[PDB]
Amino acid sequence: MQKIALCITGASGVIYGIKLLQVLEELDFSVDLVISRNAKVVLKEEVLKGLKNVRIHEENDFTSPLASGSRLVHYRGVYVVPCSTNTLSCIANGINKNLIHRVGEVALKERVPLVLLVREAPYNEIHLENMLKITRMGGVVVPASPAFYHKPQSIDDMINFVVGKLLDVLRIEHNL
Amino acid sequence: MQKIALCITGASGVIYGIKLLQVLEELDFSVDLVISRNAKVVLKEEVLKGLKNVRIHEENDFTSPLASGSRLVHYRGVYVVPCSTNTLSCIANGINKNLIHRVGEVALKERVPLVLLVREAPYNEIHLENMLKITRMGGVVVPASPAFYHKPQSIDDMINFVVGKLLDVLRIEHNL
Repeated sequence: MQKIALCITGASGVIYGIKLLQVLEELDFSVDLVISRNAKVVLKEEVLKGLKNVRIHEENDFTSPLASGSRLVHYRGVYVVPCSTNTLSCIANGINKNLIHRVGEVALKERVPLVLLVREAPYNEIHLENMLKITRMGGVVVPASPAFYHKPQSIDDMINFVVGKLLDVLRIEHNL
Repeated sequence: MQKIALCITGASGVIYGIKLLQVLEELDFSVDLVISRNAKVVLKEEVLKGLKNVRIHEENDFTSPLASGSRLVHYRGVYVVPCSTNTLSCIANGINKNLIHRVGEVALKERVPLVLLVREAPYNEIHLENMLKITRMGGVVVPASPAFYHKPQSIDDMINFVVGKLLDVLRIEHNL
């Protein structure tokens, strides 16, 4: 089973990251998870898990294997779901305030697939240019914009849509 | 009561445009509506209205008052909800295949507020640059990315969120 890196930042829509995490486990992926403090509060205002093969890394722990290119090059990809506008900026500018930012920088320099789920509205020029820079650098930017193709009925149907889009980015087969 | 221009293009999420239309009427706005053929099919695969003060214009009718700057300068703003990637491109490049594109060009040259609701995923560089050009030109780009701040329960709660964001762009008071 391959390795996947998943970072969850403090932005509205932390649920997308939870759902993505659950699916990766179900599909038998060894997940290395990074959860920001900002993300912890959000999932509440918006822990005990029976999930398998998940290794958690402290958002402040730069000794983490994920912070080493030599280690990261063996992963199938890196997800930052959801990716706050702040994290988007930090990665686009190479400013590293936490492990998550570092992992983005490592993915970029090691050319490891990097996927971001942005959830903001409206967009200002900075948001657009940061996403453009990520994109031009090989990264993939996915806005949390569910569609109505499949005639969704619940919020759950829209979450799965976005999660399915994220998995398709890395060609991971699924049934959502 | 002021005038509002609303264009609905063929893109997944035509529902956002329907909801926005209903709210504008309820808030007592004289709405000039343009509906693409592409949009008609979509709302089905995804007419008889008891709505008041709505004047409909043919997507191909360039004689429409909306195609005249002298007329458009008196509107509070122009909505293109939802705005397909094609329409986004046409307006950003000044290519006019239909009335809707023309109205975007008129709004831009007459500096009439222009608001677009984009629904696409993932974004490629073209999508980003088109949105950036619209933005730099004074237009406002709103991605159809509902948030979970208000703890939504139904798809309806997410539609209202996005619709509320669109109204806030033009400072129109509402209770959604």
